[PDB]
Amino acid sequence: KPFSCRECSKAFSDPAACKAHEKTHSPLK
Ligand SMILES: [Zn+2]
Repeated sequence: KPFSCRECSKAFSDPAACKAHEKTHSPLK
């Protein structure tokens, strides 16, 4: 996993999965 959510320790292997996960820790709306 080159992409790991530091906040909630949820790592991903998809750069976009982590990107969508980024947008859920930082709400777009
Ligand atoms: Zn997270």
